[PDB]
Amino acid sequence: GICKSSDCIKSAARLIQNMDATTEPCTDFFKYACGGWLKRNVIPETSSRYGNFDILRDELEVVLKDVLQEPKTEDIVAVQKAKALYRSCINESAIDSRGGEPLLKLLPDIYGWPVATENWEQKYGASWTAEKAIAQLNSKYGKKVLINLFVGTDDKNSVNHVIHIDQPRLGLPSRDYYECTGIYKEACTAYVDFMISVARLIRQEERLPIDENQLALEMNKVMELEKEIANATAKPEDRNDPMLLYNKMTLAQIQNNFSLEINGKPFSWLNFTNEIMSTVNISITNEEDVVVYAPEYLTKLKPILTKYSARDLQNLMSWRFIMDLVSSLSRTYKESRNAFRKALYGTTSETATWRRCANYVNGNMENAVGRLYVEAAFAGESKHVVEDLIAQIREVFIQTLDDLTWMDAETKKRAEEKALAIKERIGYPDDIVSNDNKLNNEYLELNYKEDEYFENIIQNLKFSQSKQLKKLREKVDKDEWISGAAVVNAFYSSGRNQIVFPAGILQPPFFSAQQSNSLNYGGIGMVIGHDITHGFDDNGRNFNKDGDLVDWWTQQSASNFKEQSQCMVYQYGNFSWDLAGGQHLNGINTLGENIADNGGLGQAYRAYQNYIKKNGEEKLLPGLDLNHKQLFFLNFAQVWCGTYRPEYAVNSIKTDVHSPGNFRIIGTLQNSAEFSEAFHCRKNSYMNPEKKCRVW
Ligand SMILES: *[C@@H]1O[C@H](CO)[C@@H](O)[C@H](O)[C@H]1NC(C)=O
Ligand SMILES: *[C@@H]1O[C@H](CO)[C@@H](O)[C@H](O)[C@H]1NC(C)=O
Ligand SMILES: *[C@@H]1O[C@H](CO)[C@@H](O)[C@H](O)[C@H]1NC(C)=O
Ligand SMILES: *[C@@H]1O[C@H](CO)[C@@H](O)[C@H](O)[C@H]1NC(C)=O
Ligand SMILES: [Zn+2]
Repeated sequence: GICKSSDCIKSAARLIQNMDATTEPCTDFFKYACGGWLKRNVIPETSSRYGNFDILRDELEVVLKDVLQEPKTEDIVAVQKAKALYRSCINESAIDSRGGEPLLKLLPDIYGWPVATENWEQKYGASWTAEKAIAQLNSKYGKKVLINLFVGTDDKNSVNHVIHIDQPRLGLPSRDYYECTGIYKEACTAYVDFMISVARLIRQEERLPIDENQLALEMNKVMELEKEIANATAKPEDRNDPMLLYNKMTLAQIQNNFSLEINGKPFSWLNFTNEIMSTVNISITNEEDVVVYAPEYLTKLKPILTKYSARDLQNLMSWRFIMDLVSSLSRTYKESRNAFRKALYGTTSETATWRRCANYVNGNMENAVGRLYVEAAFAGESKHVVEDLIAQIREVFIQTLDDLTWMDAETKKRAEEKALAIKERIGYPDDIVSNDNKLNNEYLELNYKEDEYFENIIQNLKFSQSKQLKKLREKVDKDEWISGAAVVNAFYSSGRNQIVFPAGILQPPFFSAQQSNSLNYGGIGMVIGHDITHGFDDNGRNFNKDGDLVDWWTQQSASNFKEQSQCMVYQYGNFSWDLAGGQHLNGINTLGENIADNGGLGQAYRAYQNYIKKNGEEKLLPGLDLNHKQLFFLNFAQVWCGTYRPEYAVNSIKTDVHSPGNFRIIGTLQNSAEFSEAFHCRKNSYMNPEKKCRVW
């Protein structure tokens, strides 16, 4: 009774290639499950990390290349535009011939880049106001600097949009980098050298004198300014409670409580907001309600901005925008970027042009590219079977509530209601394939010229920002997907109470109608459980069945949750990551993903046990002396096999919201008695500790 099919042999081969039977399962299951993987697969020169997910993403890019690179006679206007955008992106002849000219033509429209301008004060200094300069980058280009103003869903009224004020993103990956001492020194030095190189190239291209000493002074001052801004931002552990982050008030209250003097001019919040919303023909009064996510940042900004001139501020602001544009310019400009990416990520090589270009088109025309991808790569039978697996795991979560004693009967009822109201999205929205008209209308305003890639990306920035700002007075679309189809990932939205499984993740090793159901439950089954469990993690539990930020917990059940979850903060906090020079994981930053992993694997195992109880044991795999209980856990581990560069691991441990793959496997399996039963693990072996954490 061993499976004899081609598919079982190829499944068995894959499992055997990746594992290492010269390790004990109960000593380190990562090594046992992924030892073979780690010996075989090296981290590509273009990758900062590598694993099952990255390999599937590289393979997805090849499908996108193959469906984008050839015209077809029967292509609708949406597909033609996507293919025209791709062709403009890969034509490096046309891009190299234009040098930096497209950036030079644009710079006046953002009030210039002083370091790269002769007589900046005379040209722009007079007419310059923080309000107009920040609004312009925001409204026209989608770039948020100093003050992050955006139109988003109201946390407390999930059917409406509201204007948010938040701290902005930094030029370096996180605030920690702006210490610029020790492991960060390389990054900060490369960041300034990147600024100077682009400044030198713009000056050389406009035939201005290059004073090397002057470039250094100015760009070292941009870094000094951004050091203060970063130091003013709230830490991720102070932004992880959505109730304390929500602070609704009026533009009037804002004008009083968060006063700023910028360039010696009192900042007008009303002038700032109207500068942005006036681009979509919407007026704003002092009565306008606004969510402030970063009160303490705005307060710390006041003393900082007193010490800096318009010239100092625009040198930072314009640079933050130029950073995002370099990859759309000539070979020469991309050289300066590659050096900084090496210093930061440890990558020695630039990603293949056609890979970067496929990903750009997918990111900007997700429905058009999704349509092409699913026709090319996606079965159709997959949608039905996965919809069934989601049904089973959703019911397993609901049934599991009865076993959860630390929750009272009323909190159990509220949880079941949320679980029943979770909106599932599988593969792709049918309308991208079946409704040509709706898809065309989505991209109607977009008109791409094939010899103008830079004009094409600038048009894309205006299009996206326009669409987002003009939602302020509209209601949230309930039919909208939080992911395109050509994506190797899965998501939960607390605001929509929605789980998405794009076509990209519904392939081996996660899922196949052909592969064993033990592998399906251990792969996509655990991924389904994970994303359902996100609705009930330290963040998601604060939102109710309609995505409204409202406490549906008793004080006792809430205390109990914190108690249970605290176990997992300490468990993962005690993990020492050797690729990060033995630094400990941040148990608080990773808690959400850690709750989801532990919860998700348990839900998936129970669903598989129920599947067995009904449909009975299935045929073993040839060449593997393993039962199907063991294959479930083995596929789980192999789904998360991967490795990281020591360069982008000693840094990323402090900010990462996911645990590394090895601790995702070790952490969850340590907390599973079912794992230790399937591999008969001796009590107090590394993988079978006596203390086991659990929430869901
Ligand atoms: C690329 O651009 C060049 C220069 O503008 C143009 O002559 C050529 O037709 C384009 N080639 C392709 C393959 O699109
Ligand atoms: C950082 O901000 C705090 C107050 O928010 C201040 O005490 C400190 O001087 C700031 N600057 C640096 C370099 O830490
Ligand atoms: C904001 O103030 C500037 C002058 O500083 C003015 O030219 C502009 O029209 C104002 N914009 C709005 C939207 O009030
Ligand atoms: C490690 O676990 C111990 C015992 O549970 C706990 O006291 C400690 O806080 C944990 N360490 C970290 C860094 O989280
Ligand atoms: Zn997750």
